[PDB]
Amino acid sequence: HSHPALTPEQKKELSDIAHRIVAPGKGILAADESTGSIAKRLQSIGTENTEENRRFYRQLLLTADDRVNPCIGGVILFHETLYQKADDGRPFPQVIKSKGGVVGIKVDKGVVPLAGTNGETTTQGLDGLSERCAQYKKDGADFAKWRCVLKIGEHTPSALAIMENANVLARYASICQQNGIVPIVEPEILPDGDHDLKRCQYVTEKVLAAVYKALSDHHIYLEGTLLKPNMVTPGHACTQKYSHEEIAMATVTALRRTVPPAVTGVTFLSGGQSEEEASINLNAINKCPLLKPWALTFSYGRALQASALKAWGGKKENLKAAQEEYVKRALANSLACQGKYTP
Amino acid sequence: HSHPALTPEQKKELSDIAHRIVAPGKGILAADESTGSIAKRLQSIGTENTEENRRFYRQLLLTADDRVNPCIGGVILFHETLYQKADDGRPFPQVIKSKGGVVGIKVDKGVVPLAGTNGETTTQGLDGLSERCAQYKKDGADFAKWRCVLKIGEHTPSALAIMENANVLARYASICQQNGIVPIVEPEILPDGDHDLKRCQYVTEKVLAAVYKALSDHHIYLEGTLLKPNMVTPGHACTQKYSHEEIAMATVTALRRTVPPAVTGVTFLSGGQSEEEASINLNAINKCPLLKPWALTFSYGRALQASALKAWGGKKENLKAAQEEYVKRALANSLACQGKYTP
Amino acid sequence: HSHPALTPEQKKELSDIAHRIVAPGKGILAADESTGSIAKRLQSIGTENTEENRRFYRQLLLTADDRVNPCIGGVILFHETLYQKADDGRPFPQVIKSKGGVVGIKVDKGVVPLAGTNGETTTQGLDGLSERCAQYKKDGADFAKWRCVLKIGEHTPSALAIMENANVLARYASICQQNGIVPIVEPEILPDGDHDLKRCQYVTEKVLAAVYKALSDHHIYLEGTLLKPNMVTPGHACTQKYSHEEIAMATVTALRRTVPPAVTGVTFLSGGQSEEEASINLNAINKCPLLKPWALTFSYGRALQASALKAWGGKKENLKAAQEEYVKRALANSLACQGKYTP
Amino acid sequence: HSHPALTPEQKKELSDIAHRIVAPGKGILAADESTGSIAKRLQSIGTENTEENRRFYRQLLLTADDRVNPCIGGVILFHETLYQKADDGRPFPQVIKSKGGVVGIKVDKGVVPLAGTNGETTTQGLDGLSERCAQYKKDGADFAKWRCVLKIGEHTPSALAIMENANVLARYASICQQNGIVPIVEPEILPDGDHDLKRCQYVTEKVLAAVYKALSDHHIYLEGTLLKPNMVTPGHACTQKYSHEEIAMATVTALRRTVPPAVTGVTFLSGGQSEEEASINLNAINKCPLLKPWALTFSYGRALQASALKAWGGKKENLKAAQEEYVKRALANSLACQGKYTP
Repeated sequence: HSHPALTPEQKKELSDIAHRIVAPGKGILAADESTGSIAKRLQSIGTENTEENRRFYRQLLLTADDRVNPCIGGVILFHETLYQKADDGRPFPQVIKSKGGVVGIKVDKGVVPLAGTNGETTTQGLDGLSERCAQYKKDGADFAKWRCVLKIGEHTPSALAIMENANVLARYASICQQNGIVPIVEPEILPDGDHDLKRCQYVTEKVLAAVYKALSDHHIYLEGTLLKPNMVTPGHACTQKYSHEEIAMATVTALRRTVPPAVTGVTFLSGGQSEEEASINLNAINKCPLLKPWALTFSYGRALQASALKAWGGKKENLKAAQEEYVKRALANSLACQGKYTP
Repeated sequence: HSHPALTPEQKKELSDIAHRIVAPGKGILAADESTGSIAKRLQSIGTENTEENRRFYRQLLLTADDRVNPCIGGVILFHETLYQKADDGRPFPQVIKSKGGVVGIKVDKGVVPLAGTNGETTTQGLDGLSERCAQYKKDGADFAKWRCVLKIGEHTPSALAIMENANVLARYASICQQNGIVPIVEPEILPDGDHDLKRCQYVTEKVLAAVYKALSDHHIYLEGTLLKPNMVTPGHACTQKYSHEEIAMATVTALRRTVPPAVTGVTFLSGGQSEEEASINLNAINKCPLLKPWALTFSYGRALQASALKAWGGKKENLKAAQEEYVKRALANSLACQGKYTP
Repeated sequence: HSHPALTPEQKKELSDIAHRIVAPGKGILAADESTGSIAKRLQSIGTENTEENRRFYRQLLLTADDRVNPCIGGVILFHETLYQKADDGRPFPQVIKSKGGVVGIKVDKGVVPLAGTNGETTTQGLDGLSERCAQYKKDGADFAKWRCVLKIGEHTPSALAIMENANVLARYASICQQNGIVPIVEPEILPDGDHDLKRCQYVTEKVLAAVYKALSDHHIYLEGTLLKPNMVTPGHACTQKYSHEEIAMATVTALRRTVPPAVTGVTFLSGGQSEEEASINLNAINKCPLLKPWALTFSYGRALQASALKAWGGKKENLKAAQEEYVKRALANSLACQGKYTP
Repeated sequence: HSHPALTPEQKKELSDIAHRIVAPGKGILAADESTGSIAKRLQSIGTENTEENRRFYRQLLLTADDRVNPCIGGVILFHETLYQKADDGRPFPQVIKSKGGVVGIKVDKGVVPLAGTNGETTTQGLDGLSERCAQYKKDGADFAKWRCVLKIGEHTPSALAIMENANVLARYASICQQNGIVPIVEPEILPDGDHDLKRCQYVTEKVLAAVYKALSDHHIYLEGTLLKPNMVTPGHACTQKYSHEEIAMATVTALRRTVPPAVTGVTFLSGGQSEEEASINLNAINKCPLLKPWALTFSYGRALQASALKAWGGKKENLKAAQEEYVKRALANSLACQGKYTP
């Protein structure tokens, strides 16, 4: 029997949000970095990690020149950041919504080991997620992010890791759509190790097949979701070399064999790639001569903000300089998601 | 680990065949009717069922005017028919290949009850299927057909029926592609009963999701397959009425949520629909204002040959008349699969 | 490949605890009632719900006469209760361990709706469960309890409910055994509704089969677990009547077809049964003339403490009287789990 | 909903047969050797392979001294052998049933490669199996045998091999029980390769868990089945040495963690073990100090008939001598399945 998880109105608002985020030329900035990660990078830049340095840096990103308006379609925020105000006095959610962004938030609590496997983990944080999503929805967040991690290895990813992570993703997405928030499904496959494209493509296809079977079992409405996979690339330790067109063909091919066309958009990870290489690979993807029935765009945490971070140095007078670097990357990646970018 | 089921050459020949069959404007004639079914219909027309009446009728279909050449892309044959010759002396496989058709064959042995369920069946015939497919491949058959049946009911289709039929389909397709034959996956859902569109769409989505998960588990190469589903329609006993545009929207919607874009083409069943209604529904499908990343075309056993059969009457002098009727329908459905048909 | 989830020492301590709890003649008292439930029952008795009334009542149960020592093998506690002291000054964990009980605790956070189903729920609380189990392990708790709920209905339990609850149970048990705590798997099937034994037995077998497949997938060590199912009984609204021997035969039969013999013990729920009927059914179970390769015993929250509660009345001078009632039931159920009980 | 696969009468006849076969002290002789295998062994003995040599050899086995009556509970026959008569004139089915055996038959058609895996195979022969089982049932065969093969390897057995073979086994068993024939489920795991006990035990547990989940999904009646696994042993190429008590403990342990107690009996393979070693291992199994809730007995093709074969030499005057050897082994293994055997 069918007991519809969503009424037509709910479905309509979900699909509307999802189309706003990936609307042509637009992509997602990931500011979601937790105090641990942003602690690492603020230590890299040689500045102390304090609430004020974090807030100021995220002003540097969020307050950037209007030239980024037809670029950033959504901004993923960490919890704390939703409740911080810009020094002008506006809360960051209103700063973002004002210039046309959509607010996301990172709802997962991190990774937990799976016992009996080899270094494999699952993801955490389904408790109280519905009340949290209701609260974030009241606070202006229109989409959510959840990150599950899979590593290619000797005998890994195991069937248990794939099954379990797919199930948690689908359960997460169910809750989010019940509360009116577009889930972004992120089954990241770590580049670590030495493996050729063919194996990353094989594993990627298996993972995405399991993910969409799990989303079917949980009655997820696909027009109200986004997919956030990793580009198909060889491992860091792989000696063989691959042209960008081979990486593009492997990625698009892996997507066409799994992701059903109803999915609204596909927002790729940078995944430790070079800041410039990310936009080149994304461009090559959007130039692939196959039929891609969804929006292929970017969600870049590091690949957008690396140069801005290094150029800021933790000194406020560098502000303008820093932001300019950021703007550059944004524009570039915008061109990238349209296939019109050239270096 | 990956142990490729198919070498690049095998993949290339499979994708080439699959693109030939569904090439724009083209569809499939299903002549596959077994001696039992064709016995029923030859009794309906009031003629005795003999090898000669069958062979002659299939001449009536296969020898038809050249106006059907840019219409029929493939012809599904029953076993016996492959080994029958036209009275001109050419074997039917050469008659078909000569004017540009691709030869298929029906490889399943029929349905068997599943114990413990309510009237649910599975499909039979995986034994010796590889040797049979090698033989048919030598005899000119480039694609195969397998029919599995699912009925919507009170508590049916059960999880067991869906799982089992999906598994048998995937196993069938694996064998066929190993032998160089394009499998056509046919998970028919019977219209019998009274149920609104919404339930036929729900069930259809569940079935297709299970089918493509099973095809992923068995390492099937999707660019070398075709899908043959049934249009999403209310049951025969359903009192509520639906416009053709609603049926089209339900069908395309059910497909976009499941079938990945790599699948080459989708060839619909007529499924007991009226001879004219089939082409109207197919037209409305091809006019749907969504993005359909695959060829949507027809495989019609009855909806092509009904008028030709009735007009033939079992009298040889009626031959021309009969064939003309057939040609009409073919042309119509050709227009239908391009969206340009009007009644 | 195999990467053992547990070292031989860990396996040994788990199996030792599990054998202590179900050791012959012994069963479990469930004190785990949350402030909401115990709020209901303290309102039933006509006393205000306060931390002191709760603590005193649980003294009434835990401090009872030594005649219950070769009866209660374990005591399931709610969180708060672990940290409460008896007025003698001993913490309840030491009160229990002193007279030979094993301390359990209720680790689940309750039920959450599954969207898209009909009134079906899953269970919550896997977040931070490993740190919590480490803490409880330091505080003397040697086993954990998790309750998942399944209701028999028209088309329910659905495949999604069974799959999801089985997965959460297995994930829970994995974490608990990693921390050195014996999990008690409780897939309760609600008696609500009108259904004959045959359907409760069918559903019970399906659920337990899914549970043990899930425990196999998660690498659970079965000798270190306990099972806590519900007796197979007709629904409350079922008009047909069944002898206690039929209920016993249905229960033992459902267990022999699913639970593998490695499982240490089976501790039944009372499940809203009459206080006396629970021990009669349990007796009839232990008298069944089949081969039962595990300890069949009781975990009774209500069926032990009902008479004690009503006889206490919330008046301290009734203390002795109340405890005596409790002791009675304990002794009875002890006889019940040995098959030697008669009313 | 429940639609019982079997009526109580059917269930009763199935359980009765299954109890007759494994009745205490009794085991199964496997004569099922196909013309290919028996061709190999008749070539080993240096005799031509003809219908008459085969028939005579199977007289040598089936006509043996009455001392084997309280030993052999069932005899598995190949197809041809059912229709062969003893030179006394009695058909072999009546020869066997006369002295108290139960007739089985080998119903599988052999193994087929699974594409995309590494040397992994599935099993064949489900077509027309119901009519065949009806025929064999009319001819006196009361139980059936099906052999599926799994090899331990680097990354094998894969999830696909386990899933597929479990599904085929369950489908086979469903058909057999519908026709009134006790299926014997045989998921053989090949000893080939070098692997320690721990891995053979791990793999064995995974396989048996999948098998019984599949038998639950297909509504199999477990009291009407037998299990025929392989003893848990190191690979042939494994250098480490293991006492017979370690092999026994590993086998019984693997069984207690999977096989539910409802299963009637467990009949082990010899699996290329030495003729004497098989009975020693079986004895050690039946002496294991655990609780084994089912009959543990033998099904030995080679380990019974090796000495008889070699002693027969293909010379008719050796007949008596040959049979005596056979009788010896039978008696020994009878003692073995009671735990009372000593060498």
